[PDB]
Amino acid sequence: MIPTEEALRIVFGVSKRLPPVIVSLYEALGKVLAEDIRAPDPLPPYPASVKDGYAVVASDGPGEYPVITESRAGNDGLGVTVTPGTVAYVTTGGPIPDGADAVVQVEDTKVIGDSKRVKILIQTKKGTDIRRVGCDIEKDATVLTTGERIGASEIGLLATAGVTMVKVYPMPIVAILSTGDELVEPTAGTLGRGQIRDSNRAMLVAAVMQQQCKVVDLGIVRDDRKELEKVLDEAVSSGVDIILTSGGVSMGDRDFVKPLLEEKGKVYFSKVLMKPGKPLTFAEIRAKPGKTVLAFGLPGNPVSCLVCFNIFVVPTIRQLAGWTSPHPLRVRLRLQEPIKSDPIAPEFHRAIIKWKDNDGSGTPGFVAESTGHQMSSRLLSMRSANALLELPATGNVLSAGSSVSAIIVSDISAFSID
Amino acid sequence: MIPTEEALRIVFGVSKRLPPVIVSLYEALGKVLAEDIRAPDPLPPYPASVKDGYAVVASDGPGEYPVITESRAGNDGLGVTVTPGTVAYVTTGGPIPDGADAVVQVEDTKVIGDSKRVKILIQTKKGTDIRRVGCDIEKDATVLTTGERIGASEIGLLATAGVTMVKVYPMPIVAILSTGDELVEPTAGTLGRGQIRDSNRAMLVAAVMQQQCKVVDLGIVRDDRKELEKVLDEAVSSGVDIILTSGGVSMGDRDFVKPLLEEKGKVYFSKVLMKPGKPLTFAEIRAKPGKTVLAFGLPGNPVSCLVCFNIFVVPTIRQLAGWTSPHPLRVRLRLQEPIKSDPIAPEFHRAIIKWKDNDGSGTPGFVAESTGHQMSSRLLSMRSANALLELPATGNVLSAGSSVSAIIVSDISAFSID
Ligand SMILES: Nc1ncnc2c1ncn2[C@@H]1O[C@H](COP(=O)(O)O)[C@@H](O)[C@H]1O
Ligand SMILES: Nc1ncnc2c1ncn2[C@@H]1O[C@H](COP(=O)(O)O)[C@@H](O)[C@H]1O
Ligand SMILES: [Mg+2]
Ligand SMILES: [Mg+2]
Repeated sequence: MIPTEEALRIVFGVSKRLPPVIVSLYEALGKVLAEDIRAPDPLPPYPASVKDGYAVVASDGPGEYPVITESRAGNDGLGVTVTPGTVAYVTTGGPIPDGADAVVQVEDTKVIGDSKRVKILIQTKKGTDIRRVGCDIEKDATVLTTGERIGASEIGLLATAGVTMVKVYPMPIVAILSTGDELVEPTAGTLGRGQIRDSNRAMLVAAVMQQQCKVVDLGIVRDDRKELEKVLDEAVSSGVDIILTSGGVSMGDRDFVKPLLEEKGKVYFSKVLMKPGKPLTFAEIRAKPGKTVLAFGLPGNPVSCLVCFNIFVVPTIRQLAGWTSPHPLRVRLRLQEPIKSDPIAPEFHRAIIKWKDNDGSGTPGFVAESTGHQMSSRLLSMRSANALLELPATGNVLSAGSSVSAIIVSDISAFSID
Repeated sequence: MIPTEEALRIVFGVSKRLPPVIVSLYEALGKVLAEDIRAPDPLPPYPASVKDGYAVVASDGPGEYPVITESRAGNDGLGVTVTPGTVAYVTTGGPIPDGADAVVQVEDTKVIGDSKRVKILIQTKKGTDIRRVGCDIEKDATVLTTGERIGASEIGLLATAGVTMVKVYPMPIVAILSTGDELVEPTAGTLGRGQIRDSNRAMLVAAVMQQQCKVVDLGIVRDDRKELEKVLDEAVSSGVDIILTSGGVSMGDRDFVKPLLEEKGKVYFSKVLMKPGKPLTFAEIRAKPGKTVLAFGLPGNPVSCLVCFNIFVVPTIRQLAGWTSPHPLRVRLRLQEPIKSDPIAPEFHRAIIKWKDNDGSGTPGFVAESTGHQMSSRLLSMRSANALLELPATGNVLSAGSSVSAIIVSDISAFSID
């Protein structure tokens, strides 16, 4: 039995970033860049107006002037020189004609006569409301770097730089199976004696889908050593990067996941000091030429299964996908109610957290409510839980208002407000 | 010109939740439930062992007993009665045979002889390590309610309850187009005079994809009133729920988005007191029978375009998708450097935030670094920005260490740690 901190260090040290691939612009969204991106031309590539108005010679000052050209885009005003005593109409983003050195916004002008004459109402300064060439992005500047995750603004920067095929780290492909003679499919209606619906598989498929990985659903496997070996061998040779099993890892006489992973590869650990999730097994299998496949023998209890996924599998998926910061967000928060910690193992207590203007202490902060009974068979304890409170193994009652560390397990930008 | 708080109230009051649909179990992930879900049978539906060990009559106490059956799943031990002086082998999740009232874990037992006899080493108590029928979920209990967002544990609860077709609120379908005679596709190589690559469209497509909505990409539209009217009429009749345009909303003589939205429907506002994002237009159009279509005339400047999407379009998508809490997460944080606020409009200053063990004041908390120059044409100011600092319109220099409100715009569970 090892502490969670050691089990995580072992998984981190074994897990390796996947080889990079080339994907299309929209396939790059959510992925980590595997190359730097440099601007092939400046932004703007021409001196551009910041305003709708008139391009002027700043030293002319207020007065009435003829409008000698109009510039909105492309070749508008090409070959025209704005000289002292003239002006040109411009729209925001329009190229500034040669000779003009400032822009006066349309609100500081007045059209005169029934042609093309305008009264400039202010004294402007050279460079006003003009974006010089390369103002926003210089030619050859690095706009994105290796190791940077691609979000909507990074997609915008790739499109600005004319990059439509991108080198990125791919997401791992994950195989998932359930084990047990007591399981039936979730489509089952009336249950026979000693049967339950398989809930872990669909839960894990959804959890892997939220991590943006492809899923290989290998179904229900019975408590038969030869049958489980065949499905594991088929998963290892299929090209997946991670295999997730659940169940078949306790102390029963038909629990074959641990001995099969010891036979096929290297089991680094099979027991972790934590509440819930004690029988977690982690192994590295080499596929026959070749490549490595990581295997997590997740506990069968629905709570322990999801908690082990959230703590151990999520950072592994991220490390394989090239994240330089794969750890989950940990924050400090105040308890809204008393919680008894466990005397033996540190507990990952499920909670519903929210940011409050007053966290109970007079300053704003996160607060947590327990999801109720924490029994590992009670999947209702995971319902709505956006965090796991890290309770040390003291056995004491942590009073309401005391502070604890919490791992945030669901989209902090999708948090329901107080 | 109206404040952002009013513009948001107007959008909220006009935006209506979409009609619910029936989807498959994995299509339900990320969606909001439009019906309550009740358990059709208890969990466990039979008295189940918590441990691998032996089912006993608690009052027998320590001693040597014959093993009369073995129970792991289904019909194992059906018709067998564990009487005083006997025991049954059980695995975790196995049905407890009739007559047995407690389980002694295998670590508190010893197999005796070369058949089927075991020594119970402890005095157990009635009910120990047994999950009674309905312990985790009672028959007919409500396990999920209308208005609840479906995550991995909620998928697990639907599978537990045997629900594979779910009534949910769908995501809106969003049409997106860019406007401008100066734009070229992002595939363009060498740019001609007065041209830039269209960056807003791919940025917005990515931003809508991150919100899990279907995208209708309507391409680049030129600064021609008849051409833009045709594309808007085609978008309105196509069945989309939201139309996003960018550009063509400033003070130029070829900016037709505002007058076209006034002609086609009801424009509620066209100017907002904010930095950046002043020319934001919002309208409601009725499609010819029928249904309503929401239109956002987003500003052309790349920064203003994305900031307006993050503040106004994200909560609208969420409201249409049935979220009861569509507002973004707002937190309080300390500045890592001084920032000058604007004297006229409240600014949405882009920042990179992280949670620190010491936020500078001695207590843990969020801290923020500015992304640098905030000019609305500088898309590099959005790069890596996971928050918008809400700076009031005071014109003062907010010193390093002072506290501000911040809107979190990117997955708080994907935050890079300190
Ligand atoms: N799709 C786009 N991508 C990048 N920049 C744009 C886009 N549309 C408009 N702009 C720029 O945003 C500014 C305002 O545009 P507009 O409101 O059309 O005058 C101008 O500098 C445009 O060149
Ligand atoms: N796929 C599954 N869905 C729901 N419960 C499960 C699943 N697999 C195992 N269990 C339960 O988890 C507990 C531990 O399983 P095991 O480790 O196989 O003994 C038992 O109560 C099982 O019935
Ligand atoms: Mg089992
Ligand atoms: Mg334009």
